[PDB]
Amino acid sequence: ARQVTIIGAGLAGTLVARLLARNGWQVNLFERRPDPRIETGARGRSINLALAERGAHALRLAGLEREVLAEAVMMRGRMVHVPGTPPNLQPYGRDDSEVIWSINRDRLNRILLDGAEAAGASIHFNLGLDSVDFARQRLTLSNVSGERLEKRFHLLIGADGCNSAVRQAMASVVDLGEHLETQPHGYKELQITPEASAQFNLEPNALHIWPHGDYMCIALPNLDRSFTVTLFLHHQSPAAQPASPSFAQLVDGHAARRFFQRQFPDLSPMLDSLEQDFEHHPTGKLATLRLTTWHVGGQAVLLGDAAHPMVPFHGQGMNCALEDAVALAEHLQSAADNASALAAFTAQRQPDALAIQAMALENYVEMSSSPTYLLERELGQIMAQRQPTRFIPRYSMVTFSRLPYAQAMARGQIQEQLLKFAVANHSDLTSINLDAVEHEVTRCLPPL
Ligand SMILES: Cc1cc2nc3c(=O)[nH]c(=O)nc-3n(C[C@H](O)[C@H](O)[C@H](O)COP(=O)(O)OP(=O)(O)OC[C@H]3O[C@@H](n4cnc5c(N)ncnc54)[C@H](O)[C@@H]3O)c2cc1C
Ligand SMILES: Cc1ccc([C@@H](C)Oc2cc3onc(CCC(=O)O)c3cc2Cl)nn1
Repeated sequence: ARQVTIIGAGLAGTLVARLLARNGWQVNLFERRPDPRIETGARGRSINLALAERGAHALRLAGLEREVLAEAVMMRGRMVHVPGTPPNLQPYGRDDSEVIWSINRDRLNRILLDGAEAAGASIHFNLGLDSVDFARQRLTLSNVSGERLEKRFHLLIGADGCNSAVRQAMASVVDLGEHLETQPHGYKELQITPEASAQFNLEPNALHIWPHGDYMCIALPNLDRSFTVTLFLHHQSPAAQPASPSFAQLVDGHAARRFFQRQFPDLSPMLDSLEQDFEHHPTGKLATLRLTTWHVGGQAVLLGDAAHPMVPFHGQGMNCALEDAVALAEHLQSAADNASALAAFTAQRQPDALAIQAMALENYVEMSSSPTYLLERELGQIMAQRQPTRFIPRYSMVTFSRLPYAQAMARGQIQEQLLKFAVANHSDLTSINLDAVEHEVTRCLPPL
């Protein structure tokens, strides 16, 4: 039996552990955190994620989708909140087949952990990877107390997140050609209780957005009608706009309250613990990190956030990480050797990870920001109606299809250009020749 050591019992790590273990691999998974399945008296906060077709299909292949979806809230559309007007619901797709799912992170990780162990993987918690000796094929782990433990490894999988220790170790033996692109927005998690969401009639079966240009809030629902709210706001005010809102200007919870009362007036009343949440939850950082290579020969490979940290604005980090786990397990299972598997996995996945990193950066303006855009969208709907197998909105290709991200982006670019061009020098839909635009759709977009 082939042997593998996985670092990080997160989403990609636990999924790949299950897929490999059920194929008879000897799997050892090391996780720095404690086992979340060991119930304690601690009050841990609820992070929600938007699971879409790529992640759901990865779970489906692993036989875990039904279990995960049983604990997920259906989000049928995007509810845009602009003060003064009732919330506007933009359905995400054609029917209830085209939805996204709000899942609690902890519930998903419990299901994945159980799944990896049921398949035969051994999971070792409270052990963080500190260093790797590639030459000797040994690694060093430590607990929170700092006691070190050395292990031999045959194949190392870095599923250890955005700040991957495996990536750091690899960067000492190979040039990973890393390029870090900082992101000016920090984030803060806030909570809406079930009583508050019910009192203010906040729709449970939707993803909620409070656009505000350079900053915004999003809220995802929980099974108990509570919502996790994420505030995205610049860490610092830029030199050109020193008065522009930023986390630096929000000195405490009281300042956060005044900011929400002025900028998000219909949201502030739903945030009962705003002051406490603001002061006790730390401000998180966002980034895009791109690598030229994801592996060291046949010895080690990265996947998920360890390979390609991305900005959160497309809700695709988990979806991409789970899609990577399937691809990795498939390549490892069938290749001539690990070196061939890792090179083929990297060659397949890197262009797609680059595409979603670019599309996620682009999606910020689509959420938080129009006269020319409405005519483009109006023309886009007719083209999608006339040609639904050809003209598929980019959000739908990324969210509801398994088309390689690079292809979703390429078709998205053709569509965006087509619309931008077609509307240029036209006041309305009457002056636009619909059959001419449709001919360009048939000429440039093959049916899928
Ligand atoms: C609050 C929040 C909300 C998000 N919402 C969405 C969403 O709506 N949709 C979406 O698709 N994505 C979302 N994402 C992104 C998504 O969570 C990640 O892209 C995804 O978890 C990446 O999976 P992963 O397995 O690569 O890493 P992770 O799931 O982060 O797992 C990494 C694991 O490695 C462990 N680890 C780290 N360092 C070490 C070490 N040295 N030794 C041992 N173990 C280690 C960690 O403790 C963790 O268990 C969100 C992210 C956050 C933080
Ligand atoms: C660090 C951290 C915080 C919180 C998040 C998640 C909750 O943020 C998002 C999830 C999401 O799912 N789908 C979308 C796009 C929805 C749309 O265009 O209508 C989306 C956007 C964001 Cl910011 N991710 N990481």
